[PDB]
Amino acid sequence: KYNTLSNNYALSAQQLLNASKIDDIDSMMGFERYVPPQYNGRFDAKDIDQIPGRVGWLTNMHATLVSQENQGISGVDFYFLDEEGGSFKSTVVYDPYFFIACNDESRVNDVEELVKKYLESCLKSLQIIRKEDLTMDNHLLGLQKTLIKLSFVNSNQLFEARKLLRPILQDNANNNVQRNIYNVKVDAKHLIEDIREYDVPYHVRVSIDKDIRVGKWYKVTQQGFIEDTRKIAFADPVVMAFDIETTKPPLKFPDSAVDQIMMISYMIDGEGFLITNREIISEDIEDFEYTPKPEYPGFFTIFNENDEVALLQRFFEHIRDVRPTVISTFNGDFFDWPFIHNRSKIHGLDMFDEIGFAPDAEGEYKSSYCSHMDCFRWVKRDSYLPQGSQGVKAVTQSKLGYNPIELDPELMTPYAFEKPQHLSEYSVSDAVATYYLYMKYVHPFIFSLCTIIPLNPDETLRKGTGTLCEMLLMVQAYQHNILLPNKHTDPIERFYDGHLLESETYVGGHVESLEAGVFRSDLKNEFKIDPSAIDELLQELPEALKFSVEVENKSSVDKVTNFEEIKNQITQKLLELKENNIRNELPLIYHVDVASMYPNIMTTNRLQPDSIKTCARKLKWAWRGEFFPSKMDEYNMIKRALQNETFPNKNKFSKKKVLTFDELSYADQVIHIKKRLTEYSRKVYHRVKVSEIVEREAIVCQRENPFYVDTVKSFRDRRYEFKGLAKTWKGNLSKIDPSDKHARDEAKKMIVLYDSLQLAHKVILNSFYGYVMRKGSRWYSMEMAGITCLTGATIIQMARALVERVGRPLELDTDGIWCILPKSFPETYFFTLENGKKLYLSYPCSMLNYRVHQKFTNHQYQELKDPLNYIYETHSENTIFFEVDGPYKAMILPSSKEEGKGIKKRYAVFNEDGSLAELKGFELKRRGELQLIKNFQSDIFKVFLEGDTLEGCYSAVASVCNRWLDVLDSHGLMLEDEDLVSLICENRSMSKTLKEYEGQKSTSITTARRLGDFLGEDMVKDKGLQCKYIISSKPFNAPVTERAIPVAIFSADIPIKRSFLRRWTLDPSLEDLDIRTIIDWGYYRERLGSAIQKIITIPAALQGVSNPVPRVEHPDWLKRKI
DNA sequence: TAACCGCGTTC
DNA sequence: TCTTGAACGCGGTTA
Ligand SMILES: Nc1ncnc2c1ncn2[C@H]1C[C@H](O)[C@@H](COP(=O)(O)OP(=O)(O)OP(=O)(O)O)O1
Ligand SMILES: [Ca+2]
Ligand SMILES: [Ca+2]
Repeated sequence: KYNTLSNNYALSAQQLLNASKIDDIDSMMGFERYVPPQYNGRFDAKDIDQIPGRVGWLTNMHATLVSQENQGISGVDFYFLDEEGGSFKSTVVYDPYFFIACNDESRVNDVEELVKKYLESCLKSLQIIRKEDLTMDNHLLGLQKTLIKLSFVNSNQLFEARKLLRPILQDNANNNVQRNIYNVKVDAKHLIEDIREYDVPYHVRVSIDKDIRVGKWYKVTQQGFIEDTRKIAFADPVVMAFDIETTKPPLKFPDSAVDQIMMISYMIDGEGFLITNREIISEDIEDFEYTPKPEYPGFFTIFNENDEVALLQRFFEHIRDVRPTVISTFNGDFFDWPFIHNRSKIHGLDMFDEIGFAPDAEGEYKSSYCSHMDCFRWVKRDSYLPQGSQGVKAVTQSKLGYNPIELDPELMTPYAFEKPQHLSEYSVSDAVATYYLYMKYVHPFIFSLCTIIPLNPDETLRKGTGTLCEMLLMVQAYQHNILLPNKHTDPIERFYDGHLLESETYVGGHVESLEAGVFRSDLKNEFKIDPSAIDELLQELPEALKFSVEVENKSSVDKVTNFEEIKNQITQKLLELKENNIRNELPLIYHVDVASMYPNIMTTNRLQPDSIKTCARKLKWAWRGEFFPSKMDEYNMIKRALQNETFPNKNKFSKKKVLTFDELSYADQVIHIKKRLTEYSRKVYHRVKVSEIVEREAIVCQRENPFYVDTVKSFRDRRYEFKGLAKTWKGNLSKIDPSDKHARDEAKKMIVLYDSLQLAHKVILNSFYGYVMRKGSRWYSMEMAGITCLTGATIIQMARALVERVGRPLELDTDGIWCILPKSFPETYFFTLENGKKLYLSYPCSMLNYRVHQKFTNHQYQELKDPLNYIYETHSENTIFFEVDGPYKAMILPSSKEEGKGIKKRYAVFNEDGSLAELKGFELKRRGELQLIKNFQSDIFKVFLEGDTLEGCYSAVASVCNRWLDVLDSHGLMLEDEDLVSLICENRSMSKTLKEYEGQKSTSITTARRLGDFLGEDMVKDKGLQCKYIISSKPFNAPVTERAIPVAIFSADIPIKRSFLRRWTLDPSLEDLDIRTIIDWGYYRERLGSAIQKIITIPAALQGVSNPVPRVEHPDWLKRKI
């Protein structure tokens, strides 16, 4: 066992040891390993109650190693809650395996005989299996690839086999030995083509192959787990959510080496607790209540403990008592868990021994028996909030519907002494926000996703949405006996017309800014209808209205009883627009947007990677390349120069110290070529890279195995369910008298939840599109991605061509159009059936959908109708539909400050309600914008509603515009300094650490440097640094990069403040230290200026209005036009 | 100037 | 190791 001459003895011993500690920890938390009783009877699912075993709700799984009870045996532990409120775990053992592919299927026995002997040391078993290969000729006729399936006792032996085979695999494509040159059987090694399914994580392999999912109920029996399809609802796990608050020096981050834990707030199954560190918290806190809304009950019991070690002993003892199987936190992986771990180490406690939590290979904290649900991981991936709204406060407002307690971090340590009850109140607010966010958003979503994705809750919360897509597809391939492709790898080098490409992609979404300014439900607009368009709509009308009834409402025209009246109402309204083209009336503010655009384009056209090759449907995409201007001549020039040079060894642990170019990896060579071809091309030409768009054509086989596209259709439908439930409940709130309140607040709460669930499905669904372009994708197709995008572009431009003939489109982006139609354009109508029921009709929506189905329907969709005889039918598939929302009270579109340009992805929209309907792209939404423009925008957009005329509204908005410019002209204020610095500060997140930006300049890089010089180097040691700065006046003539002054200096001791200010301002004589005298008011004038222009001034000129805010000047390009 | 970058949006 | 995509706005810096 401990023989130091054995391969992998130290790794085997340790991996078995870790399994033994986990078995010991699970046992303490009430997860004994349960072996079901012996039963040698019928192994069927019906009469489940006859078969002995234990019923459980599956709450977790982990890979492990068991001993035979030499090496360990690979298995997965499954963690169950039982029907009598107990818990247990059960182990399934399962040989890890991968495939060998052969080029000669006639000599499979020979390669089998070789590998059996070559892999004696690590191979266990070997077997011939067959699988469908979607790259194989005539696979559609039932022909199968023949594979050698290599099995192992554990995951290490499988990795040992991979290390032994890679030598063989490389010489088979880099060696053809010569010997007798006049000889005009082939060795068995060379028949080895490839290995397949060799990198599937073990626990995924077991979850997929055995069809087990967390979230589902099983009876554990001698023959296997048997899903109890009668068990409905999840079991109720013990859930625990905690927040810690630590001491920290003024202006500095906590450091667990020195800083103490003050308190731990937590909730368990809705009951609140607070532990206090009495060495820091001035007094015993008593049992109090925080219930911010009656559905969020917050009664807390206090444990006043004597010191930090008693606080940690209390936390740990309580966890062992309640035995939680979920523990939830907010950013607990990055802060709370590592802090507790360090304070545990310092006081001589082992956190693993106490509660079985420990850091994993990614530094995240995890246990065997208990999921760690970091709500922040759900906020980043699933909540659909902008990064500016991912804090506790904004998440709580948005999802829970209330303001949680907030406290300046600089007051938190002082307040433990001066205001312990205030701090305890805050701490307990953090626990309450966390517990209820997990219970109402994270818990249902993640545990339900587990029932279809073969991952445990920890991985289902944290894995990329691409990886979630990949897992779903891997189940479908497996269950259809489809062989998995290996992970894709980018070609190290590609050429376009003898030039070396720097980057390849495709043309994506089509987006247009057409008009700027104000549009209102009451303010009138001018139109010029194209008469042609009305004749076409009249020719299309009888088929468009039929289409509406039959396709959009799945009805029949036999049962509609007001068809001709509707047709004539619309027909009369159209005929008037043809005679009276030039009109000036009330505009109707409308939005049309295709439901699930890319997934339905994919679905409609049978788009999937394996389908890209009469089964031929030819679709176009727009390839965009970026390449070096140099020809092949000049490339071979640069290469030859590099071959005369020497290069640092990437291996420190050698006396070599220098490599030749040829000795470098192909990749590292190409990196060196790219560096050189850059600088060369700047000297023989103007530009480092030239782009070029080439339209390409691809074949989409309509017959291929549709496992990929079917998965997308399935997940689309999963999302639609919650989309309709959102609508269903938005309909119920419209039929409720404002007064009820009880029925109002239940509905408003149900709409938030189903919008949240449908939006949580949106990024995963759309990642099925992006997954074909992901690094390491098993199903990579740049063609598929380009086809989806170009088709979307063609569709949205067809829509705009119609709308701009019968109305005025304002802004268009990928699948969406904001426009104004005349008040006298046929709008909303209701059909009547022979059963008294009704059918919605928006003519402006249906006029488009009719044209979409006329022009973008796939008439070549094939489906296998008889799998035994291989009989396909062909049908017509089209699931592409515009949805209409509105009409809306007002929409305001900014304009650029450069000539004949617009702003895309930025606008505001109001209901007749007065309520803000939409706000996009604007700094007030974004993270870390100057708070002035935030608060400005936050205020000015809402006042576009007040006034009677267009000049009237542009001057009512100008009143606020001048009042905001009357804070900034004061070079100061008439309100206090604590609310000045906040109005004037700029946050700006550094995604990385300060050392990794070397050779770059920015307001952030500077603020970080200066913060490190004044408060210590360990202030910039971590990534995600918030750089809270002001920009100085001095040096007067220096780049704005310099003059980034960390606003924290204005909270520093006088002699530190003065010394650093002087050192940065380059002014040794400076005495005046007031914040009002160092601010470059010229910079902030230009930036509130440049906002007021784009939202008020330049739009006014576009809508034939004199500058309604004369304080701000028009640019020269505009003024030389007026 | 023209080209380019980092952040954080809208799709 | 793990890793969805492109298009765009804004304020920056560099040969
Ligand atoms: N996060 C994303 N990842 C990849 N593609 C995306 C993403 N968001 C949007 N897209 C692409 C694919 C979508 O079909 C298209 C239109 O986006 P959008 O209209 O916001 O959503 P959608 O049309 O898919 O759903 P819906 O309109 O029903 O909310 O843009
Ligand atoms: Ca907190
Ligand atoms: Ca859409």
